[PDB]
Amino acid sequence: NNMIGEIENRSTFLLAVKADVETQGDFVQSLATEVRASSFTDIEDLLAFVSWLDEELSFLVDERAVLKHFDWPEGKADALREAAFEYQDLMKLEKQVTSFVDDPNLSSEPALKKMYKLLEKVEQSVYALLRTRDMAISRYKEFGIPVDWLSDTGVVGKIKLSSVQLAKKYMKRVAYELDSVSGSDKDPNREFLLLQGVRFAFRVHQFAGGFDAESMKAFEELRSRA
Repeated sequence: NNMIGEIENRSTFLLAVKADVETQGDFVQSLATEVRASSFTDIEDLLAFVSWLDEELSFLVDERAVLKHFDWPEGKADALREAAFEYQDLMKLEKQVTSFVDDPNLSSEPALKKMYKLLEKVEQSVYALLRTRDMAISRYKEFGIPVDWLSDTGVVGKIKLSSVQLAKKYMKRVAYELDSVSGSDKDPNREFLLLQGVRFAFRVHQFAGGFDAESMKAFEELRSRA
């Protein structure tokens, strides 16, 4: 008895697809024209375009089924969408890092774990980018899509910079916990905690490619607690 609902719905859907193909034809063609012609030099303008494109296609009952019947630049549309998504994703990431707060209500274990996961997420994102970037640039260049954001001096550079800020917060936490109570340097919990500090610092340093004065002062301050 659910099958009657199913069948009705399916029927209404197929109907709607014939409807969109027959009454929204030159609309679709208008879109395809706009997509083919499009080019950009700043990724923001592309974002605006993709936003517009999504809103427009959202008027088709189903992208796949309808566009199937038209001379539709599938490759370029997918690439536009992809670049929009990737850049937005990387930017959400840089923001999450720069504005990360280390909750004073958390004890050292969960707080440091949070920072560790954030670091792993950053590392994976950037590594994925670096391994797909050449290919992507080739493609995008062909399609008129900005690629400067993919360069070492684009978003990945920004993320690398923000990771150093993360290092600052991490060492701040380690120093703080190491001061909150007083014990001997030979307590395996305390030694371990100190080492977590140092290892995280070094991991970030190798990742980003250097520190600032402030980072450095924190690193020295830690390495002089041994």
